[PDB]
Amino acid sequence: QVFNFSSGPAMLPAEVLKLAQQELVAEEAEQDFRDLLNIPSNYKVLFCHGGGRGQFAGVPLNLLGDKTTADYVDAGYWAASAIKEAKKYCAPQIIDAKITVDGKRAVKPMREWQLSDNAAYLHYCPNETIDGIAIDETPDFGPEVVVTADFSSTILSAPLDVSRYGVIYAGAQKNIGPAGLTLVIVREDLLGKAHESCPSILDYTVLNDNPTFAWYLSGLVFKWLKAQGGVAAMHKINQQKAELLYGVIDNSDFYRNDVAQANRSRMNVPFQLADNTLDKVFLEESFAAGLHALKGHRVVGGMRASIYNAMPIEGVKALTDFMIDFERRHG
Amino acid sequence: QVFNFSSGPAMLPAEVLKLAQQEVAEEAEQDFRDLLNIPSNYKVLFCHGGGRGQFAGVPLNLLGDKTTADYVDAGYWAASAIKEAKKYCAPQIIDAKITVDGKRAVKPMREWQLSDNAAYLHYCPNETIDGIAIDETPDFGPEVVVTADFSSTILSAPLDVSRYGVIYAGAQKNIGPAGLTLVIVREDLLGKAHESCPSILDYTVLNDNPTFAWYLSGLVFKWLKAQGGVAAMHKINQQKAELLYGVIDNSDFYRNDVAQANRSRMNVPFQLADNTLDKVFLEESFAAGLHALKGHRVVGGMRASIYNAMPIEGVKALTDFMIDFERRHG
Ligand SMILES: [Ca+2]
Ligand SMILES: [Ca+2]
Repeated sequence: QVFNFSSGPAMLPAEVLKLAQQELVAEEAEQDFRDLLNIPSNYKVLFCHGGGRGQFAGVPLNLLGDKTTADYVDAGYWAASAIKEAKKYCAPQIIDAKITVDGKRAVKPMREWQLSDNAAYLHYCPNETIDGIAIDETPDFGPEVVVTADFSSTILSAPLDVSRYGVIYAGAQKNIGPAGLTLVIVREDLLGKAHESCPSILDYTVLNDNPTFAWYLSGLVFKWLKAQGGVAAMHKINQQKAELLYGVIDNSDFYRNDVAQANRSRMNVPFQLADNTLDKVFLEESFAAGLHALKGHRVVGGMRASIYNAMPIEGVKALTDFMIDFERRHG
Repeated sequence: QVFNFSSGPAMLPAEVLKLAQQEVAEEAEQDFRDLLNIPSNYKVLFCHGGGRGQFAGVPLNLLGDKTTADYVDAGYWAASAIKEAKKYCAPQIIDAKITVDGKRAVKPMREWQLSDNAAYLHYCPNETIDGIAIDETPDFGPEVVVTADFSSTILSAPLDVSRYGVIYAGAQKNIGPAGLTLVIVREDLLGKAHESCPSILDYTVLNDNPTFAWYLSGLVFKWLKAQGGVAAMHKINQQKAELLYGVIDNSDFYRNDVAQANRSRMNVPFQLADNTLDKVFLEESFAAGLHALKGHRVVGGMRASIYNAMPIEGVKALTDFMIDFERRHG
């Protein structure tokens, strides 16, 4: 059978597809999303068209207010993209959180992040798909820090204390499934200060007032999640999926992963082959074994396996069985 | 069977769904280019969102070093575009609304007072709520950059794309799939987006570097080609329009106040002579399988959208219903 380990567009749960097949709703989707994550009533939830990239502009356009600076954490590619886009609207104060721990790539803990007092908000990316770096720490800054975070590749994989954030956004294409949809969770008191020239389609206050198909699909994905035991159940399953894959990579001298354990992503697992010359055959033999889209991003090279909610444990097992046999044959 | 006359979100063609029922992306653009005969000096962008985004996207990409643009107001969507443009420039408003033979009309293009300092000219060729269409082919000088919101009529007729600077259309109306917006832009207009234009709205960035609505559109474009293309579609829409307007005009019971020359072939608003019967018309038509005919809250009355996907059998069921309703309530 075929398993697709692509980071985006990512796979759709086996059942959602089937349900989609046999049934061929509206407002329920949002309620289900609020229920799944236990979103407090003081948070507005917006469903807008477009990918997550839009919010690289959306956040500064809605939250700078009359301020001209904002704190941005750089710990990888998407965080750096957010920063490049923010320069159009403010002078971001860049917090370089990249460090080496035990010879591997890691990220400084939040208490060491140097925030500036004039910052309009703080922005960070809890999961970098290309780098395989995750920041799982729950934010706990004072009530004067407005925390904004890009949860595109990890929303719905673990419980989340939404109350600790100002804005949480996520393109639906990675961990939810349907492409073309973006979710924005926004603390209500932050509404009302969008730049006068912010396009209406990006204005949180305007959208807060006044339905695709990706909406329907997501609706089914939320029901499926609830039926699986929700975000707590998904967290358990993802924890085992990650352990199985990282376990195989670490017990082999043939496969390598250079990210500190505390910052290892549970959704995107990049790895290299010790003998780099075998990359071609690895991609050819894996592809010819039902294991799709493993080539790492051009920027980094190597291999990358995305194991989102939709990816079952059987899919990860097939990948690991293949890696072991391949090392057995080329090692 | 059920026929849905909603202006947006709109109906999908029967075959596209059956084809879709079982079970790629790059052909979609080539098929769109071919349907409309888009010249090679135009870029075609497929992006997310509805057409509303372009109310901002056009001025953000085309103002350049100018601070004004000419905007034609002959309806609701044209007025909304103007309202959004005030965020980026001082629009020079051309009031094209006139009365002809006692009915709502639009001033011919040669009477549009253009400004020399304008970065472009914007107009809406088909107003869904007002049922007003401006079918005239633009033929302004080469110093006029014409931009237009074709959301509600794209693909319903042949179009001389070479006469425009930018043509944009949300797909939710005449193509079907919500979530997709198509922008056709003459390549020489690229490269002057405002430095603060968000990247998702920047034509130059989108051009430099896929959804499901993308796949559906591909099916719709293939379906259109199999029907004989835009020329065929135009012919069928003409007949659908003639039937609906014909029945409305031949009755004293139903009224439409739009001048013949500006009658939309896609959005047909109408009132009942005795408007107290509005509730009953909606309940009985809904019960007869004729859905979403309620005219927009503002204008009131009734409105039937008859896009490419709406077959003539649907228009005929609507008219047979209108005729029987007059028999029973007239
Ligand atoms: Ca290893
Ligand atoms: Ca009449």
